[PDB]
Amino acid sequence: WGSSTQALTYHQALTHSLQLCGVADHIKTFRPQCLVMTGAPNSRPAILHLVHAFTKNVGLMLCGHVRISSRRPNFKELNSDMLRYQRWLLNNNSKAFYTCVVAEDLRQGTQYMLQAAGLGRLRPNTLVIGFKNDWRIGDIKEVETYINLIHDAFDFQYGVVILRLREGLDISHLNVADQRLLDSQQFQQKQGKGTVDVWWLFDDGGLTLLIPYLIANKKKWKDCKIRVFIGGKINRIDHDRRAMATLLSKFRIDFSDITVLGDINTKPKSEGLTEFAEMIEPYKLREDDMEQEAAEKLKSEEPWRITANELELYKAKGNRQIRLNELLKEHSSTANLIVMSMPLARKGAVSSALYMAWLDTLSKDLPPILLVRGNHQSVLTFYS
Amino acid sequence: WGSSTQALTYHQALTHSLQLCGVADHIKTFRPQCLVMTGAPNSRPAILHLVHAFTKNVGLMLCGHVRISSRRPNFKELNSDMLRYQRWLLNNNSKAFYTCVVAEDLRQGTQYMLQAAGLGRLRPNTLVIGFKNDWRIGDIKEVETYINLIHDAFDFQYGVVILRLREGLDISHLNVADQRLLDSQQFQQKQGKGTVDVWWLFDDGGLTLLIPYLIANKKKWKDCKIRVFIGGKINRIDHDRRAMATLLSKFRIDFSDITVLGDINTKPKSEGLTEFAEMIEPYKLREDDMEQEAAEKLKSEEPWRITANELELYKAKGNRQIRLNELLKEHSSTANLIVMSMPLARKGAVSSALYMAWLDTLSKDLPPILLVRGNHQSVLTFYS
Repeated sequence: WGSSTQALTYHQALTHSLQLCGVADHIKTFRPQCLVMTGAPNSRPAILHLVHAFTKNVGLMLCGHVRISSRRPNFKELNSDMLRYQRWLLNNNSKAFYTCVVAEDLRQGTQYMLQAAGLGRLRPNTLVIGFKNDWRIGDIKEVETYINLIHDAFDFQYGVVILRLREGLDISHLNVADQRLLDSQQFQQKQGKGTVDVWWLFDDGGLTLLIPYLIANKKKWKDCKIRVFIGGKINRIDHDRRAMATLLSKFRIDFSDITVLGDINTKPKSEGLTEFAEMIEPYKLREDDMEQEAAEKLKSEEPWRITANELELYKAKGNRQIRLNELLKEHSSTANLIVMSMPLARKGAVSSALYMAWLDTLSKDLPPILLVRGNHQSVLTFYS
Repeated sequence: WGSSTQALTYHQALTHSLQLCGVADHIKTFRPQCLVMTGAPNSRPAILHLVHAFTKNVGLMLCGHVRISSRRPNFKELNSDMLRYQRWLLNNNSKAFYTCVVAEDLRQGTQYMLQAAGLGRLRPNTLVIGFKNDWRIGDIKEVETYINLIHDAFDFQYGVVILRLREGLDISHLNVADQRLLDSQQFQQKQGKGTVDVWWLFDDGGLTLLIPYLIANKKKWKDCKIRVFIGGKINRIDHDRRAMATLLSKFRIDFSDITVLGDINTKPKSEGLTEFAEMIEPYKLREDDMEQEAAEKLKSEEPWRITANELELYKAKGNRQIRLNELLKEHSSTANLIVMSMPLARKGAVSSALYMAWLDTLSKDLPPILLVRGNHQSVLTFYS
C-alpha cells in the first residue's frame, strides 16, 4: 500500500465533519441513519445485506456489537478485534462503521450506543434489530432485556425496525442447516420478479413508507411492485383511496394499488386464540417481573384473580394481531418483504411477556417481515 | 443562509470517513484525540481554550457533557440543548464536537463516552478532565465516582490529563469573583514572555512530551521556553543529560536546558507531613469504601490497628509527592504551565481517598499544572 497521503485524508475527514456540523437551523433534512444490531458481522449477514439496500449513498450504517462478558473484560486485545472486523466490512463492498462495547447483558450494552454513538450530525437516527426467535424455548429472564431495550429506543425518540425471517438470523455452526445458509444469503444476490407490499396502519408512522421507497429504487428490486394496503373507514372507499393517493404522490413511491380493508379488529374467528392462550400459558400471572410477582402476596395467594394487565383491559389490542395474521397470510403469501406498522404498548401498564407475545403472533408464518415504527418527529422533509 | 449544497457536504463528510476508515494496518500515526470533560461549555472555558492549543489542525476535540439527572430524564427537549450548545461552539472560533449524555452520576455518565464515542478512526484517544478542587469540603461519597473514573480511563488504555488551576474551573455566578473571571479567560488571549517547563519523571510516559511540544508551537506561546526537568541517576550527570538529549532531539522540542536533579524521594524535611496527616485526618481507617468499612468488624472493633493500605506499605510513595511539591515551588514559581508526570496507584490495594490525597499535595500552590500520563502504547510515531 503505497499511500503517503493518509495525513491529508485525516484532515479531509475532519474538516468536512466540521462542515456538516455547521449548517442552518432550518435547513435540516431527514437523512435516515441507523445502528444495526448484528453482533459479530460475519454472523447475521442478512441484516447487513438488507440494511445495505436502504441507507446506501443516503445515510450511514453503524454495525453495533455488544460483547456480553460478565467476567474478565479484555480491553487490550479488543482493538485487534476492532480492526479485523472493520477490515471484514471493507473487503466486502460495504459502507458501514463498526463499534463494539463490553457489558454484562445485551440491554445496558446497547444503551451506550444509543446516547453516545457518532459525532456531530453523524448520529444514529434509528435502531434496527433482529427478532428474537427463541423467546419461548428457555430462560424467559432475558426477554426482559430485549423488550426493555425496545422501550428504551422509543424513549430516546428513535425509530425502531425489527427484522424477522421465518428461520433464524445467526450463523455459527447438515441439510437442516442447509436451510439456514442459502436462505440467509438471500438478499445480496439473486432477486427475481415479485412484490414488496406495505401495510400503512398508523397515522404518525412516517418512516414506514420511506423504507419501501428506498429499497425498491435499487439494482435488485426495480422489478418489484409496491402494493400499499390500508385499513380506514367503512362507508366511503373511493375517497379514502384518494386521500392516500395524494400522500403517496408526495412520497413518489409509484405504487400499484391502494387496497382499503374493512375487517380489522372485528373477528379472530375462534382459531388462533386457542394457540395464543397456550402460548402465554406459563406466563398467566407469571408475567416476568420479579417485583410484581413478589408483590401479589399482599393481596392474594391465588394470583389468577386479576386480568387487568392480561386480558381485561386489552381485549381488542390482543385480538387485532390475531386478526392481522390471517390478513397477512391470505393477501401477502408470496411477497418479498412485508413492511408492517409495529404495535407499541405503553411501558409499565403492559407486561413485557405480553408485549413480546403480540410481536410473534403478528409474524408467525411469513416472508421476511419488517416491523417498523417511526419517531413521528418529522418525515417527508427528505427530498425537499 | 443561501446554501443548496448541504446534501453534497453530507456525502462528502461520509465518504471521507470511509476513506480514513480504510488505510494500511501498519501505517497508522498517533494523532492525539481527546474527550474533554467540560460540562456545559459556556461554563469551564479555560478547559476549552487550553485544549484548543494542542489538538488544533492535528486532532479532534470532543466536548463531553454528562447531565446528572436521577429523576425525570427529558430526552425530547434535549435535542434543542444539543444544537444550541453546538452553535455556541461554532460561533466561537472552535473546532470541537459536543455529545451530551444523561445519567445519575458523573462516572457512569462518562462511561458511555469512553467505549462508544466517535465513529471509525475518529475515536477519543485520551481523556482530559479538570481537577476536583472541593474534594475535602463536603460529601466524600462522590469522590468515589471521580477516582473510579480515573481508574476506568486507565483500564481502557486511555491517556489521562488532569488540569488544575489555583482557583476553580467553573463559572456559574463580587470582587472575590473577579478573581474567577479574568483568570479563567487567561489562555485564549494575552500570553506574554515566560516559561512552560516540564518534569519528565516516567519512562513509559510518552504523551507527556508531545503535549508541551504542540502547545509551544502556537501563535501565543512561541515566546516561551521549554525547560525539561528530570530525575535520574546520582553519579553520572553529563551522560544522563546526553541520554535525554538524544530523545529530545527525536521529539524536536528545541528545549532550553535539561536539568538533572538528585534529591527526589529522599527528605520531606518534616514540614508538609504535618499538613498531609491532618489532610487525611477524618479518613484514617475511614477511607471511603462502605464494604471495607463494614468488613473490619469481623477482625477488630478499634479499626486503627492496621496501616497497610494507609502508610505501612506506601511510605516513599506518599513521601515522594511531598518531596516533589517544594521542588515544584523552588524551581517553577513563575511559569506558565507545569507538565508533570501523573502518579498512578494500583486499584483495590490503594484507597481512593489516599490516591486523591496525593493528587493535591503534588499541586498545592502552583500555576496551571497539568497532571498527564500516557497509555504507553506507542508515541513518536507521530511526525514519522
